[PDB]
Amino acid sequence: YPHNYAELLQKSLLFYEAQRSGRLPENSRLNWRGDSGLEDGKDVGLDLTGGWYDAGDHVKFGLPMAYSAAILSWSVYEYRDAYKESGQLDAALDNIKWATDYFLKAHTAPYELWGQVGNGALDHAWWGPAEVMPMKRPAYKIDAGCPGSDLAGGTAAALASASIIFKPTDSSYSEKLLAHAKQLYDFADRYRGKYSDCITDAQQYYNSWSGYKDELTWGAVWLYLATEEQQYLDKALASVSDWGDPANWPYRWTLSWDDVTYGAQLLLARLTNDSRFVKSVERNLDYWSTGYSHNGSIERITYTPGGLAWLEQWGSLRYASNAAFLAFVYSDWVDTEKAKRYRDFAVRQTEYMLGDNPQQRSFVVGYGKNPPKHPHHRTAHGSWANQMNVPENHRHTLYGALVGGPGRDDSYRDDITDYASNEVAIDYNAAFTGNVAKMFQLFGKGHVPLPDFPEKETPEDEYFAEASINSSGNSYTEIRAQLNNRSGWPAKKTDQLSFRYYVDLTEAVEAGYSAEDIKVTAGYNEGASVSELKPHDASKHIYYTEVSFSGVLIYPGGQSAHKKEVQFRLSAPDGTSFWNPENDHSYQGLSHALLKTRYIPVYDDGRLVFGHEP
Ligand SMILES: OC[C@H]1O[C@@H](O)[C@H](O)[C@@H](O)[C@@H]1O
Ligand SMILES: [Ca+2]
Ligand SMILES: [Ca+2]
Ligand SMILES: [Cl-]
Ligand code: NA
Repeated sequence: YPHNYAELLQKSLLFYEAQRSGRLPENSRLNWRGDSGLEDGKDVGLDLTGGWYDAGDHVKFGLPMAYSAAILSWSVYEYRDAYKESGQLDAALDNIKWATDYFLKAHTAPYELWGQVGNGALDHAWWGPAEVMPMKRPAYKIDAGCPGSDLAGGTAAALASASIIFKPTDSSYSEKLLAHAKQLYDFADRYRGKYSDCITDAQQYYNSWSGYKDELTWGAVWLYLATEEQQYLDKALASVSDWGDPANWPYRWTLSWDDVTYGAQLLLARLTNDSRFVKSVERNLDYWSTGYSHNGSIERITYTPGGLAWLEQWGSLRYASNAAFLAFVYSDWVDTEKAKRYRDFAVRQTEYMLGDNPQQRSFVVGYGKNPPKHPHHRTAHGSWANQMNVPENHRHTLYGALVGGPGRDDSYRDDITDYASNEVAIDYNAAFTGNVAKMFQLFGKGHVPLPDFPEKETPEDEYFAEASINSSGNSYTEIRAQLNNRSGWPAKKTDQLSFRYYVDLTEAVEAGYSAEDIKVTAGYNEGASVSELKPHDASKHIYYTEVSFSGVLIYPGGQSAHKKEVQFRLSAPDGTSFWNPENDHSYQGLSHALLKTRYIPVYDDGRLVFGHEP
């Protein structure tokens, strides 16, 4: 595949735009996303709208969100020129500001931080698009009486890092980010604890496995980079004493949403050249690349036969991308032979996930050769039936998403239910986005992004009636209709849907009758009101009944949620024999099987959204 790293970086940022919760701006690039989570924080009297959905679900998990914004800001701090020359600096700042704007709302008071919106079990029990979520979305906080030094520390890092990269274009937003970063760090430092002991729902999804000692160091050093005030470098270095004996610092994992030791020690290594950090960084990167030499033996992470450094089953590419980012950043600083070995490791790992692998395919949705088609993502899939296999293919392309990837034997299945293969997540793309920036710096000369991308897709039929003839005689027609909301461009809740069924009364007028002699009556009914005949075109004796489901919520969120049924009969007086459905507009093409018809127009709040009037 002819790689284009400006296009790739463009698409990675587009993934974060697909993860946006809240009210979306009118110039949003993704026409299949709409307003969602508009009531986030309403149960606690707060505007907590905005921010990112974590993955293919709709929980706003604060700890990996803070991590993701921090790593995204980190890469703009290291490679601002790459972002600029690829045309992606504006997009990168705009996407990071979505996250940091939300952190500013969540940081309601200096020692109070809202850290989750959405309950994991309630959110994950339902499969559908963000815009029509039907369940309650409770908000959860840490504060001084129930703290979270990891969450507060990591969010402080996100704000402090963002404050640096925003200073050139928006100094007063930078200063606001910085001021909150200092407050959140003091919260994390003064009130010690794991956030998942206080937002207990988080234990089941983003448990604080590593504790908070790494985020305290991470938040402090980012504050030092953002202020150059010695007090924060001292605090960072002092916090490192809680890491224990430097000879026992862990090195077999990597930078992740839970463990930022690897990021903090790297940053401190560049600032101090202290052997504690230099050796710990190189232990980790040796283990990941050519092997860590214990003088005696060589210790190395598992590699797949295809060449992927493979940490564990879930998010294997995320982990290799995370390691490649540390390698890239360290190899831009260190002067030793390590710099070459680590740089080659990072390039090779990045080339693997971009297509150079035994599957011969890109693992980035919408990019490269044979990319993943079924990422585990509710809104991009666009189900109206609360079913992962309906529709059989995704309605929307989730451009830029790095999927979980292969197992330790390079095996991989592009299947919406294969979570280990096809999970997508904001933390998955965070370091990866920076690596793409680096790949553009290294190999992207003359690469330009895609103009006016993506093109808006023509929607499928989103609102429509399926209708059938119950029976029809010489004095009546009885219709069965199911009114559908299968919206996806974007999905939308509708509670003011209606339709009109049109008839021609010429044969009635010729027999000496009029619309006054036709009675329209509802039978089996799921909350609809059925009107008597109203004129559409009096000169041609065209009339319609208005069938209204006013106040009934219909939405693409389940087998029963997406449709409502009404059966209705149009009756001439009993014993008359003039009634003729064959010239009736909305009778055309109907059979006795329920079937979509374009001749029963559908309306939402009075606005025509489907079908044709006579
Ligand atoms: O299980 C790993 C262990 O390996 C030993 O060689 C180290 O001295 C320990 O610090 C470490 O915990
Ligand atoms: Ca931690
Ligand atoms: Ca007729
Ligand atoms: Cl349902
Ligand atoms: Na497909």
